[PDB]
Amino acid sequence: VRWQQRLNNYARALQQLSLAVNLAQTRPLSDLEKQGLIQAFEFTHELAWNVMKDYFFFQGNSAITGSRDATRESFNKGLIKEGEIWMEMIKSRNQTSHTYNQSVADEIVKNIINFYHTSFQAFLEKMQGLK
Amino acid sequence: VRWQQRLNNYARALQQLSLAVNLAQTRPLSDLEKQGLIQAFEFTHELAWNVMKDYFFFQGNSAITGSRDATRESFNKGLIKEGEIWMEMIKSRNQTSHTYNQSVADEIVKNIINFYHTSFQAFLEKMQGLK
Amino acid sequence: VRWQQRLNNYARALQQLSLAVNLAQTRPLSDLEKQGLIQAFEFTHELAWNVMKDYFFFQGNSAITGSRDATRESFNKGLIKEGEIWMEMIKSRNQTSHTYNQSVADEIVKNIINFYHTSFQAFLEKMQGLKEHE
Amino acid sequence: RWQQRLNNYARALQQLSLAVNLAQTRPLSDLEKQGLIQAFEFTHELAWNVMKDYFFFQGNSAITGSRDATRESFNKGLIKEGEIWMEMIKSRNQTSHTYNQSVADEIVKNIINFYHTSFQAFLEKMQGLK
Ligand SMILES: *P(=O)(O)OC[C@H]1O[C@@H](n2cnc3c(N)ncnc32)[C@H](O)[C@@H]1O
Ligand SMILES: *P(=O)(O)OC[C@H]1O[C@@H](n2cnc3c(N)ncnc32)[C@H](O)[C@@H]1O
Ligand SMILES: *P(=O)(O)OC[C@H]1O[C@@H](n2cnc3c(N)ncnc32)[C@H](O)[C@@H]1O
Ligand SMILES: *P(=O)(O)OC[C@H]1O[C@@H](n2cnc3c(N)ncnc32)[C@H](O)[C@@H]1O
Ligand SMILES: [Mg+2]
Ligand SMILES: [Mg+2]
Repeated sequence: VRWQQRLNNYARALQQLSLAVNLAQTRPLSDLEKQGLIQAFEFTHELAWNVMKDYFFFQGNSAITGSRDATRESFNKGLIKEGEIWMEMIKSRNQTSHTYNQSVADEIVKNIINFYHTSFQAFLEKMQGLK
Repeated sequence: VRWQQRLNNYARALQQLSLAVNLAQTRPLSDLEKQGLIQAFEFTHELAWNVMKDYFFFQGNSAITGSRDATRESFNKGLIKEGEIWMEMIKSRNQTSHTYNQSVADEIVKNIINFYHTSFQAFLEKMQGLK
Repeated sequence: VRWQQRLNNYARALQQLSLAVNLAQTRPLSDLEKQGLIQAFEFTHELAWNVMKDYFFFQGNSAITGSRDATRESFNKGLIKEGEIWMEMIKSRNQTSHTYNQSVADEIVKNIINFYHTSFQAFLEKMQGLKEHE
Repeated sequence: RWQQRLNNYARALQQLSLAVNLAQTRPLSDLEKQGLIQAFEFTHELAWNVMKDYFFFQGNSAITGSRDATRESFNKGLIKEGEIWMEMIKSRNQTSHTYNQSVADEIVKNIINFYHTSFQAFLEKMQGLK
């Protein structure tokens, strides 16, 4: 029940992230649109690890508390394949207060486009199949 | 001095937020640009309350635990005038994981444009006068 | 065999749970003893579904992500008979943080004594048999 | 609201306190030792959720789980004994193994000798904060 509602909101959020990633593949993003892509990454990643946590609670695991726990357990049980990429997302979340520096904003944007988006899509497909 | 270094970065972040606020006064923002305005609010507010915390720490106050404490102390010591607006900023910060919903995003955007931008400008002028 | 080694630990855990259940059939438990019965249910259920997961992995099924997956597969394959009871166990596990409320503690304790203990014992017998025959 | 979470924390801690007091007066049975561990687990779960709720009230919505909450509470002075609060998380992670008498005895020892006092200090600190 609760995990499937979270999954639906995750899909909605990721759809907005995907639109921004597809726009970035068409033309360069403005500095303001880059900040918007980073915000879409923040709300998509937040939903994603909460889908993990909710799913494991549905499975009867109430030991997961945070995003690192949820990510580790997802890798251990095969919900994700790229454990290191998902751990890197947590590091990127911890940098978003520094994106008023163009170099930080560019580096997060590159990781979102080059790695995080496809990982989000794979996780969505995996959880939809479990649902 | 740390709080003055923090203030210089606050000024750079506020300059970026102001570009986006001034753009929003002249035409509708796209959905992605709205999220970027929210991200610029996030990094500008995070710098602003850390200026407050650093400044009061430099004056010998070590009891500030977070942005609400910093805001309360700034109101009591005259660093801000619009106490309720700065408290509303904290409520906005705590909603940013929900900005994939249009109702939420448009509410934060409206507050940034109508109230927070000028409150940030007033704080910049106050702190520069202390520097 | 890994699932058989897990089974031995499950049997040891269940022996401790049974001591407490049989004490609870004899006199009322104190509030603290009720918390202990809940903790023994938690370590016994944890072993039980890991026996399930281990067994199904040995059989060729590696798609089990946690106790609900394990319980569904055990019910489908006949390792357990009372599917609703084992699913209620998962709801009780997920109530663990709330047992400082006396009504929650009393509810889980009632379920452990009236339903879960029997199911744990039947599963032990079933898996012991699978060491020797199908 | 963090203050309602704090009220529940105080209620849970009162139960743990009565169990620790009991253990100071006589040996606990094996079943009572498992109960003491369970009461530690629901008290610790409330404690780090107080920490998370409090920092959310302060405007920090980045804290996710118990390690984050404990680290931020230490950094901001809500707790002083960071090592003990980090040991509590280690003990929580051992919960499935307390049917081994040596595991249970070790957690019980830490609850009585260290965790109870730290829980009390944290209650006092948070009460002072509102
Ligand atoms: P925030 O505290 O995230 O950033 C402050 C640090 O970034 C350095 N920095 C980067 N880019 C600049 C420019 N253009 N001007 C001044 N400082 C900059 C600061 O030196 C801090 O280390
Ligand atoms: P996130 O977990 O913040 O959102 C989940 C809940 O948001 C509500 N919701 C769904 N669809 C919308 C739209 N279009 N606008 C505003 N809010 C929405 C539902 O209650 C979700 O469960
Ligand atoms: P304590 O466990 O009372 O913490 C208060 C919050 O937990 C929720 N709550 C109490 N009891 C339960 C059960 N049995 N299941 C799920 N959630 C529970 C309250 O609603 C408070 O939010
Ligand atoms: P039971 O859960 O004891 O399973 C038997 C095996 O689990 C390992 N084990 C026992 N106790 C612990 C703790 N405290 N932490 C991690 N692993 C544990 C041993 O390998 C047992 O033989
Ligand atoms: Mg953001
Ligand atoms: Mg327990």
